[PDB]
Amino acid sequence: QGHMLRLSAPGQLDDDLCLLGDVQVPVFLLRLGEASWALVEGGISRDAELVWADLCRWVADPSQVHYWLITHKHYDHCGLLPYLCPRLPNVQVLASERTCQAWKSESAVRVVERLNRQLLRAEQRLPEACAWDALPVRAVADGEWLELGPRHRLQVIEAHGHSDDHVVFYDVRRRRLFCGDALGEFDEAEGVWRPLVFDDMEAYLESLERLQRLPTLLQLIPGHGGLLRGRLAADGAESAYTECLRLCRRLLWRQSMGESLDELSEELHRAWGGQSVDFLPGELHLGSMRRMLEILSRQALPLDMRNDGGFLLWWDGLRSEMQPIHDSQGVFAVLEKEVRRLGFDYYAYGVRHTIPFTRPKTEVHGTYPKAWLERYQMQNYGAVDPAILNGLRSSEMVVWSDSLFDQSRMLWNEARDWGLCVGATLPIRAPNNLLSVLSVARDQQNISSFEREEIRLRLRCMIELLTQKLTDLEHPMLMSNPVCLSHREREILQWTADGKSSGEIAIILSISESTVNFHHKNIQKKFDAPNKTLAAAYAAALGLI
Amino acid sequence: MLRLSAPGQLDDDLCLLGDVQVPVFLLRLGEASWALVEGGISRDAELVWADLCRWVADPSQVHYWLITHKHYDHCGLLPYLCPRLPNVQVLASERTCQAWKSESAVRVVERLNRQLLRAEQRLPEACAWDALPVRAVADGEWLELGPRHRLQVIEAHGHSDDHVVFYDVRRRRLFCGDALGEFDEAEGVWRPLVFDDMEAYLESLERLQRLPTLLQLIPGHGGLLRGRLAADGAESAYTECLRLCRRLLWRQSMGESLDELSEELHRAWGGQSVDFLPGELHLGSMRRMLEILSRQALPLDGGFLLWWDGLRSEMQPIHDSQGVFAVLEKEVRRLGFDYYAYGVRHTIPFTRPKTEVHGTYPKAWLERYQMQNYGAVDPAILNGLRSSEMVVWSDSLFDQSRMLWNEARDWGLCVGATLPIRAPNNLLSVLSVARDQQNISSFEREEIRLRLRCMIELLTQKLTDLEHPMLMSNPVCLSHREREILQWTADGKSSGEIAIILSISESTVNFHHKNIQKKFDAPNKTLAAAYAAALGLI
Ligand SMILES: O=C(CCCOc1cccc(Br)c1)N[C@H]1CCSC1=O
Ligand SMILES: O=C(CCCOc1cccc(Br)c1)N[C@H]1CCSC1=O
Ligand SMILES: [Fe+3]
Ligand SMILES: [Fe+3]
Ligand SMILES: [Fe+3]
Ligand SMILES: [Fe+3]
Repeated sequence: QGHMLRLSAPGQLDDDLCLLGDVQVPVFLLRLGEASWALVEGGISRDAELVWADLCRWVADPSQVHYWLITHKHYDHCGLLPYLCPRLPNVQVLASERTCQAWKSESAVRVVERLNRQLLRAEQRLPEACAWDALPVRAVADGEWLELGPRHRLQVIEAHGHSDDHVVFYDVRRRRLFCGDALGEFDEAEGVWRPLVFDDMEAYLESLERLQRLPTLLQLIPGHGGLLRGRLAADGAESAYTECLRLCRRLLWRQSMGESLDELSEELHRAWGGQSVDFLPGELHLGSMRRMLEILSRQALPLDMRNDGGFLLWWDGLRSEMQPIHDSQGVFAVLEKEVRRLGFDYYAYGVRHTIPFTRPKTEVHGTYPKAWLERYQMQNYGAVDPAILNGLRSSEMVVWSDSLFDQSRMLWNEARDWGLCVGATLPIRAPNNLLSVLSVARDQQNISSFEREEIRLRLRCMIELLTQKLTDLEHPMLMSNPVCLSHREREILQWTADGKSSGEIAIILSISESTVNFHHKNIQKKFDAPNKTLAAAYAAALGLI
Repeated sequence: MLRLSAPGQLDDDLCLLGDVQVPVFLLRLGEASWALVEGGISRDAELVWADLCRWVADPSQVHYWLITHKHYDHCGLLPYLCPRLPNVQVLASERTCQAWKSESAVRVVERLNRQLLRAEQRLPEACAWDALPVRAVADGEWLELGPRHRLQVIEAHGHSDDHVVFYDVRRRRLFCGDALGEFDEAEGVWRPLVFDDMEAYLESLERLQRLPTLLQLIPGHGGLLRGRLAADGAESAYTECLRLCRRLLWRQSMGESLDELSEELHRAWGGQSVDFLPGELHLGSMRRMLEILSRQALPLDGGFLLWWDGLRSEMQPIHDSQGVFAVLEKEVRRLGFDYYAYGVRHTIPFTRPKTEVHGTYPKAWLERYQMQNYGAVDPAILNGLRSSEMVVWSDSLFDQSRMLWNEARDWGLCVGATLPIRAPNNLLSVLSVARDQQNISSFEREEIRLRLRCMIELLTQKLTDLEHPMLMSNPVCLSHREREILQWTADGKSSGEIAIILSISESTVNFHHKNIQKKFDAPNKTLAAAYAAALGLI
């Protein structure tokens, strides 16, 4: 440990972690147990004999290395594999499907080897290498839990943007993130991030957005520059997002004055290239500056779908995404997409009708575990569910909390058993006396106050738009009871619900009492009602009069 | 172009006078009424004056002069051009007016302004600093400058302990002085200018992010910004200030002195302000800002959301309804409208449903409205019975009730909108906003719609929490037994079936029916059931 904020020296960094080789292109070593080890980041080819040396100072046996984690495919994060895997018999390489496929293409591996060979020292000779498609690889998927060791459980997270394959690794026990290049190149002289967007900007920014939601970080480890800790590593993701949008503002401003991509590429190179001269030929750095300046000019918002440039932008984008939809399932799909973008796992949408007064129908549709739907409806938990009933009394969102469920212990216990441990519920009353409710749920993160206030707005807008579209599509869940009254029957009922008898209506409307009672009979027939009272009460409850 | 930076007209009501580096802004309030903004530097006195005589036929028509803060580069012209504007009121923050009474502050200003003359110019006649025709303004004060110029004052301490900014709500135009910083003409980003307090600087930028989306942003240096640059101005300035904070903290964690980064910043920034700032004061101000930042920066080991947080914080502590309505007025005028209304439509009597209203239209039109019971057949209110979408006022909407629309137009209520919401007790509450001369432009429409939705939600919540009478409904209370009996009767059950299900006698049940009727002043069971359903009681 130290009082420093950046640890950037070969050797030990934490009670389970070591930096091997050159701090510029480090390889990280994890002690999963007494005789079990793992590696992280693949570094560059030319360090093969350096890295090896350092490794043998900590590990008594290379056969005890069982796993090697690789963020992405670029030549500077997989160059050591072909040379050191022939020495690590028990190792599995772990990479994203795209990465494992990239190692099978002759073209990509040829690029990798050309760039890695450009990096040898004076009269350097390379030790024997094995085929790229001969590596002992096992592909991983987004969200997969890697049970490396008893105290090393790491989650895979897709972080496309930097490249079309990039992934990062979250050690949740120590709140430690291996982020590779997805945040960029850390400026060692200023303390800010240098964006590295080399495939897609929307995906880059959406990835940084999804990463801002992780628990507060204590340790942040990019592919270059060592390990960051404290505040520097806690607000890392937000800081990378900020610096990317700052470069966007710079580029767009310069282009509004008439500058070319190459011009700002040369300007940026002048002030940045100096850091990566040891492992990156200057011309590839300039070309990457030009490439990223290409993408930014393509996808950045000018200065005049759902995304990044302010809230109103997300609002209009959501609306525009929902206009062409003529199929309800797609409506629900878009809603799900935005719910996940908020940071939750499941959601639900419920409608509470006002009748029958003894047992008011409460219909539900969502994406909770189907078995929970079976149990919920089977035991009709939906009658006195606090999340829905709060809407009868308040227009505020209700964040799920033990105190709120004091009256309904069984429901809360069973929902907790199904993973629905954290969530929130917003209510809104449609203009037809209906109680519509929108709930969101996740597994392990409690709603922080700030995110609570954020949610309230985003969910309000989503549910407000959703009910509108479902009314335009006449969904069966909302259709309640399709009853249309004629103008005459409606005003007859308007009088009757005010207490008038057949005779008084006959007088007032200037028609006969027989006509009025026949109208009453028709009205009854529509409501499937046995008398006038049920018709009047349901019509009042349904807003028809 | 995206940045307008040339002397002369900038908009149909605005002109830039003098040097774009230290500009002075001119507003045409009317045919023979004008106003100024920014006090510039002394040495431009004869330049600016020239340009002024190109636009104003008579110098007596200049009636107001607005001053952001006391720095020498925003008040230097006053002693020299106020002697030429007989009818002008200077408008400034109290601290500024006090600074003008202290001999020391005026001496600093005078020395720094003298440093900037050319070896040729002679000084034109000048008046004393404590003799100026000054009028103090207050944070939030409404300045009814002109028929189409209603500007609000906003306190923006931080850059200096007195800084204030001015917001034209009609044009969504903000004069911000230096509270956001010095706009980088070569890069398009903000350079922080923190010369008094960092917390106040950042809180000022926060309060400014809460304004409606900006179309025109006018700092003390560099001209007028439009488009995206003006929308996220406050957000970007906030961000760049925190970026400088982290740069400083990192360098200090490596063992650098402030002098090092101060000289760096001078080398890379001072060139912009060489014409109006002696280089050594630029280095010293960089050092001052880096000192303040090093003092207050946190050690180590989106505008809409801000508006929302601010409104809530403003409306929770209030426990008296009149103040609630007052806050509503504040935000409505801040958006750019003149009057508002809040209405409640009860569901009964079904033939003559009570429609109560509270707002700020001319009392005579309310007399007229109720006199002709316009609340029954007002289309803006009736749209809420079938839709939760906002309604922009339009002839098609009012084709059905032409008389009401014609008379409302006669009173100036020519442009407006109305939002509907359903309180949790089956009441239809609606919120309207209105002005006279400007049509609702497309982008501001959706921004408005959203803000109105939020405001009315919180309003109905708070007034229910305050137990207002207009929301109060017919006071009838039932117990579980009689309530459940009514739940059964409203489901179509007869007296006998109810008695069977509840395990009591039928005489008991019909006597219960009488109980229920007595409260509603109802003649039979049907009226009771319908009113109970309409009131949400069963
Ligand atoms: O969100 C709601 C109201 C609607 C429930 O929607 C559901 C319930 C089960 C299956 C499905 Br699909 C949707 N209630 C919360 C309370 C805590 S658990 C829960 O469902
Ligand atoms: O805003 C409403 C509803 C009426 C509420 O306004 C009023 C009416 C009387 C006194 C007061 Br205060 C406010 N209607 C619109 C329709 C077009 S003009 C108009 O006022
Ligand atoms: Fe990379
Ligand atoms: Fe890299
Ligand atoms: Fe200033
Ligand atoms: Fe200034």
